[PDB]
Amino acid sequence: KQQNFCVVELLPSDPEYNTVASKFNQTCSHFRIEKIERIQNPDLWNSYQAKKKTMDAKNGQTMNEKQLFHGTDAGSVPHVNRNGFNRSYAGKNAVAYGKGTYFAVNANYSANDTYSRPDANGRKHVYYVRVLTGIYTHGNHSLIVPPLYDTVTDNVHHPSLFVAFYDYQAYPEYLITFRK
Ligand SMILES: Cc1cccc2c(=O)[nH]c(CS[C@H]3CC[C@H](O)CC3)nc12
Repeated sequence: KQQNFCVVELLPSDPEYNTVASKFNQTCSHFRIEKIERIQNPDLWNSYQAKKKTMDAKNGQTMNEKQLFHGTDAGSVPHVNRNGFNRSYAGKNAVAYGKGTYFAVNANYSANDTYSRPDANGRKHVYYVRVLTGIYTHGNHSLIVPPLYDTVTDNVHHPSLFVAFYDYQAYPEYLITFRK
């Protein structure tokens, strides 16, 4: 009924393409990028920005937003484009640092075939996501919510991973379609 969306392909000549490709290529330059798409979900965006506003108000100097990677299967792409990373989708993720959605600092982490499952045509899907990491601590497998902390990480001093527990904590801004 809501969180309708549009999928807008970036021209390789679009500055936004150059920018996403760069971050991706820090760790995944051995992959070939077929396409980069912007997900335009105004309802999902506005919800994310409301959440951001409240967090920015409470965490003081903290830079609350990171751009992180999320590998998924072709079949979850329409679900994530509409709903973002909601509670039912969290159920589908691993549970190492809690029951939420997992995002990687580095693309190579997400580019694994366990996360970005190659589809029937060998294409893999990694979103480049705005995540409200805010104030985070070390996570563990029992958590259904953060212990509140905004997110949890594998390593507070040197994060590789973040887990978000709340709806509207992440915006799936870009979808990278690639192959081996
Ligand atoms: C646990 C974890 C650690 C690090 C990175 C990721 C990441 O990048 N992606 C994912 C979702 S994996 C996806 C879930 C839906 C299913 O149907 C297809 C597989 N998890 C991650």
